Amino acid sequence: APAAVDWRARGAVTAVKDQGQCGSCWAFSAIGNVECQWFLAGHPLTNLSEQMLVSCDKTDSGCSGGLMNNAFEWIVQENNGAVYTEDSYPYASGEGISPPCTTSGHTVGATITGHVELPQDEAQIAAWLAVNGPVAVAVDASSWMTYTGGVMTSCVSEQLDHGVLLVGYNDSAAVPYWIIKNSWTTQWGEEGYIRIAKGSNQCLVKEEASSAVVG
Ligand SMILES: *CC(=O)[C@H](C)NC(=O)[C@H](CCCNC(N)N)NC(=O)OCc1ccccc1
Repeated sequence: APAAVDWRARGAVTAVKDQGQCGSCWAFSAIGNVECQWFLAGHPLTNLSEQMLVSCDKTDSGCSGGLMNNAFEWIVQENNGAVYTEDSYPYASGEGISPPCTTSGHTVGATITGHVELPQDEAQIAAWLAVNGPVAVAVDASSWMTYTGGVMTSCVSEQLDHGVLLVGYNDSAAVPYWIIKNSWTTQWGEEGYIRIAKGSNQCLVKEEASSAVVG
């Protein structure tokens, strides 16, 4: 809070998951952010369900993509603020199809009351993150299929196409960076994670930053 913050070292982040063939990155970003926010509201870290959004959120488009802000407003406005546990509504997409929504046989693992959209400014996004926790962001991920590790320092920044989770930053590094949780298993990047240079809107990281609010 300045200097460096890694929310992984504060027990606030669940393991890296796998979206597979589904275009559900939006749901991973939105849920990942909720999981962290719920913990930080003084609740035990619980794995929550992306499948609930992919199959039940009809404000977005399942395996064809969607937006984290729409998912946040669907939870509040349509699902009474409920977020089911991953355990009671396990990921069933992956082959690239979303089975139909089942409205019962699930347990509420978390509830949100709304969401805030953060300024398009990295210094301000970092200020909020430092105190309030992980933020969901949209990024141009064009370069990311060849990311093997290290802090990227140069990234194609032409079109926002992927949703991810910002879990920290370190401005004490030789090149300050952001640390991002991705959803392409642990086999990609630094054990599922990516580090990009902070301060130059790499991969357009400041353009659509938002977060769920609990309580
Ligand atoms: C990461 C993915 O899995 C896929 C296939 N794409 C999406 O989820 C993108 C991510 C966000 C990209 N661009 C932004 N400006 N945020 N979503 C997408 O393009 O969603 C579109 C959409 C819009 C309105 C209603 C339904 C769907």
